[PDB]
Amino acid sequence: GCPPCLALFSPSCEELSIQECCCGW
Repeated sequence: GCPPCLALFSPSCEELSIQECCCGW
């Protein structure tokens, strides 16, 4: 799993998971 970053606290992730917004593959 990709460790959650304190960068995702914004509607820009579209309510994704941490690994999906902070670890896009």
